[PDB]
Amino acid sequence: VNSFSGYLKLTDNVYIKNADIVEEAKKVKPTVVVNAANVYLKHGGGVAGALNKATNNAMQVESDDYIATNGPLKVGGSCVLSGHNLAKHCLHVVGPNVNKGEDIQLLKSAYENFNQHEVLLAPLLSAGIFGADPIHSLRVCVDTVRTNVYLAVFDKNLYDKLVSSFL
Ligand SMILES: CC(C)[C@@H](CNC(=O)C1(C)CCC1)Nc1ncnc2[nH]cnc12
Repeated sequence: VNSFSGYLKLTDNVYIKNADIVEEAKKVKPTVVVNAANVYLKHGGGVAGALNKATNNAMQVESDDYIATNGPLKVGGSCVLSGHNLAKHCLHVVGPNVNKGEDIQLLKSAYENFNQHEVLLAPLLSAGIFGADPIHSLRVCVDTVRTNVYLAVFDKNLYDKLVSSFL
């Protein structure tokens, strides 16, 4: 039993809710919150900008030190950093950004990072400003992640569409 509430069950291991991931994280304080990161960990907008703002920019300060030491992530890759006031840990995962021309096949590789964590609160990778079809992203999630994933979908209209079209 865990503290996630109000989720709809899609499969054995995937759950979905219409929620603001920042507010969901603030209340649950999950072990892992997933950030929709880019390779530079520049948290300007979308989910990343919102998570970073909720940390009062501490996420960005930590991220800048990470990049200065290690260089950029790979598209499809990830790193574990602090969850600050939102979670124990933040798993920064880089899905492909269609608005930059990155290969959508890398979306499966991005979701594979979730399998290193038993339970996660996460957004749909490559959705929103990353330009992928969120319905495709949900399908890849269900077909790739084997650990327990709680998906927060900010837009109520999108949420209804994802549920109603789910196979
Ligand atoms: C749109 C909601 C309110 C947003 C949370 N907004 C905010 O924190 C602020 C306005 C930014 C300073 C406060 N969160 C998400 N933004 C994008 N994509 C998502 N997917 C799941 N949640 C989200």
